Amino acid sequence: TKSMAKAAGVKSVFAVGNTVYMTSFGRGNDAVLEQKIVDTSHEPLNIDDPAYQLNVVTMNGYSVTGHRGETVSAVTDNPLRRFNGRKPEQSVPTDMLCLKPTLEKKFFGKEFDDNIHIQLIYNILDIEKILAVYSTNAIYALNNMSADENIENSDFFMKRTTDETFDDFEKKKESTNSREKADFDAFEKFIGNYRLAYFADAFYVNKKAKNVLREDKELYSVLTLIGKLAHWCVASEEGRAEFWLYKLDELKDDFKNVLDVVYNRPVEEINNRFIENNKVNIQILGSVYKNTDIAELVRSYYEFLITKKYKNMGFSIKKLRESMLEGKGYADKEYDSVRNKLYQMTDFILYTGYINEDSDRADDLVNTLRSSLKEDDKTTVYCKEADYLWKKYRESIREVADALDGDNIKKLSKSNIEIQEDKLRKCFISYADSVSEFTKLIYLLTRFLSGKEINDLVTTLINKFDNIRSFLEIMDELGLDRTFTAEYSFFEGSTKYLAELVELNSFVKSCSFDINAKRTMYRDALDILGIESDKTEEDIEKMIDNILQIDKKLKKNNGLRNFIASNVIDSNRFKYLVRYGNPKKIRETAKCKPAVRFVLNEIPDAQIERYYEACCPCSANKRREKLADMIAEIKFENFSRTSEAEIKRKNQAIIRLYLTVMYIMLKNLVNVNARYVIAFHCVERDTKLYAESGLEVGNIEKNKTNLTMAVMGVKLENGIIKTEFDKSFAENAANRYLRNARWYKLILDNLKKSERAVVNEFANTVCALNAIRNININIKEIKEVENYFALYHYLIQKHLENRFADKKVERDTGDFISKLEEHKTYCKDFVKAYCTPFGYNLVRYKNLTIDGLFDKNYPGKDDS
RNA sequence: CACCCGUGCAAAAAUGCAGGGGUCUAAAACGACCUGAAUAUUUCAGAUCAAA
RNA sequence: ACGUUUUGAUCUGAAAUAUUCAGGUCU
Ligand SMILES: [Mg+2]
Repeated sequence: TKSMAKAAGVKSVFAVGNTVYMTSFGRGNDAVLEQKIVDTSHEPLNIDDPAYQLNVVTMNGYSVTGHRGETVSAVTDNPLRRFNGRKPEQSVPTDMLCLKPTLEKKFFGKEFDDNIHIQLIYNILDIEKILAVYSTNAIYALNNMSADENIENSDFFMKRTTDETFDDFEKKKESTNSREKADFDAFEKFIGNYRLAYFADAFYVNKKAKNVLREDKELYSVLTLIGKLAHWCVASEEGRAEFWLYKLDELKDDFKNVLDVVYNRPVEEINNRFIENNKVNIQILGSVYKNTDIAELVRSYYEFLITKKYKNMGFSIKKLRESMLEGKGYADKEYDSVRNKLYQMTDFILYTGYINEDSDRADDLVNTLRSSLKEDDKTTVYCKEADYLWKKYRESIREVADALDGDNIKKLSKSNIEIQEDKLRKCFISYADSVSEFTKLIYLLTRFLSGKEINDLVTTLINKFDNIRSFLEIMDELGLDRTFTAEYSFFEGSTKYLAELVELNSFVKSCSFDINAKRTMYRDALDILGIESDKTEEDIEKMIDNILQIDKKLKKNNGLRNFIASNVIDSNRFKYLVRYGNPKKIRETAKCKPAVRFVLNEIPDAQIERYYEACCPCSANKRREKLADMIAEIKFENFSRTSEAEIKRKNQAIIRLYLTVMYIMLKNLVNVNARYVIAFHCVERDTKLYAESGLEVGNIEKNKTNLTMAVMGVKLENGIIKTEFDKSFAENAANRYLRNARWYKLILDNLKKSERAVVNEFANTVCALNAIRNININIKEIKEVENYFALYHYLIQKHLENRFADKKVERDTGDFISKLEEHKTYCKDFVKAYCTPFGYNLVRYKNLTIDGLFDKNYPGKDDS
């Protein structure tokens, strides 16, 4: 649960050399430091405004007392006495991988004698553990635009590298090699693909406006640049290529020129056509003010609208105007085509209220709101304040409202601008020249993934570049060494990368479809749904032609031909699934009932009661299985009369829930796969780390378990392990995880029964995503799925035994395929056998092999 | 309902007590004023669509 | 042949709720 230290105000307890600093929470997540402690003699910094006083300063515990919030007193622990409790009891603590000195020399110049540096090293390593989950399912989406309906095992995107340009990859067209030629033919297949129009914000250039493809010069410049990033988050790539993203200024002329255009077209759409796109709105606001100048009006309207600097004021204007407009004249039925613009002009006029005129009323209001004894005062603090405020603005928003009828907005929208402002151009969100190549690269990463996880990419990169900056204002405040090595100096600019990415968070939206892609989006509807036609592929797009017949002039009374052109093309959930899953594969993925019936457990109770009532004319256990076997056998007509029409209505009303079960299932089986992408990156990362720590590891591309042996001193000698157990190995392991005997023991037990060859397949199964990229074959017999750890591993234990269906395997592994198939669930002992390569890191090894310990949200029970 | 660490206690190898951990995993950070983003419902208005 | 009235769907706009990620404040 809670930790009473950080509830008492102690941020972190740094230890340098002999003394022990101790920090606290600044404004936000920057660190002010409270007091150093040389032993039992504390010198307090930060004299005025203390965050906590210290009571009993022992040799081991630092009992503090804090007065932020309700005043709690907690005891912290001496970092110098860590690992030295029962033995001279004063030393700096190394990290539990016992790789702290190598990590310090590798990023900075030399070793150190603190732990302020190594808490910063584990936040520079950490932006691979949160960028391999958002760069894998952005390359899973691109691998499902092949639509191969087969065993898919290609390697197109991880083959890509920015070591070559386009013009020499162009020379692989007429190439002579039997594998280089196929890759350009794999590229010819991909630029001639029509499903690139799904990602039109990064593949289409605006040139009314008729946007078309990029050149082959630049489509290669996105697929390579998004392909190198996925290959960098899965593997080692010794040399400068390991330091790839940390020097993105080393890219060629092409890749900056594609980052400088994929970033400009949303930032020039929002600046170069701002007054044009708000011309109907600025002219209202000029008419209601008439005393300010319109050049600074569109400045303070721009800070209100999109930049959103000064919009946070501690009181919700979106609730404030509604207590103002409760029961007033603007709740009519006529204003409903106006409330898009009426409610944001009304909101803006209050925003200029609480800046220019009565800004002193706002601080009165915020201080009022922090004294809520109940909630009922809040609905009469605003309504009391709106009772004042409508007396001020009722003439003004009437002048707005009568100027917003059905035809004034037509005649206002046809005027010439002639506003010619340069006070506005100061506060523009800046273009692609004064923003870095990192921000432009993780911009282009957010052009391939959904809106729930743009907001988790470019806010966990707000946080990590702010928890790197805050350490660089402690060890720079304490005079410690800070200069990174010159081949790694990316993070001096983490003060401005925090400033670029906050600017990036202000305007990123989802990757917009284009208009002229209905015809290929409609084709990828009927094979999600299984409405296949017996005619050939070159003779069914004319069906797609004559139903759409362009944007939409669909025929009248055409039945299900134009049902699935009106609703399920323009629906939200379909736009998520066809950018994500394989189109012509995920109907027969949905045919397994117990995988589906699992997935709508964590689909909410208010969600299923919308669809149970849409299909049945009552308990949520048996309500869910009533329509889990309706999503599975969905049925549509091929390409009495009451029953055969009402079964269509119960198949057309489940079509949104079907289309979101196959999204949540087909996503969460690669958020689980990205746990093993992290692990197989953090094994090839620790190979070049432990090999420089004087630990003779050896090769790892032949055998992935070589690190977790060479950490624990065990070796093969004739093809298997004949170095069995005693006590003296556990004291000589090169890791603080493998010190204790039983955790050394059972990893040694599991390592002796895991062959080399099945791990090398499990290597390029989680990295090229082949466990789920052809999921429909691998899921065909489930007896029961209880959690996504089980559903992932049965999908990965079949893919082994699908390939080890002819090859010779030894008896220890060959038990597990029999244990896989005498049941139909996954084999809980086989799942720990090939998960060993990342078994040197014990807490990664336990949390990635037993469900219950796997998931943050779903805690369970250990194995023992 | 994890792993490591420290102190306290019984014991010889581990468990109890309360802790701490950004240097433990994907995972350091109370609470209540908001903001940005999207989830999912409900109500209203609207425009298409299917069927009766 | 041609218009209905309903029902059930999508979507867009507004409001209400709950969840999640992040930072803006404050004690
Ligand atoms: Mg960490």
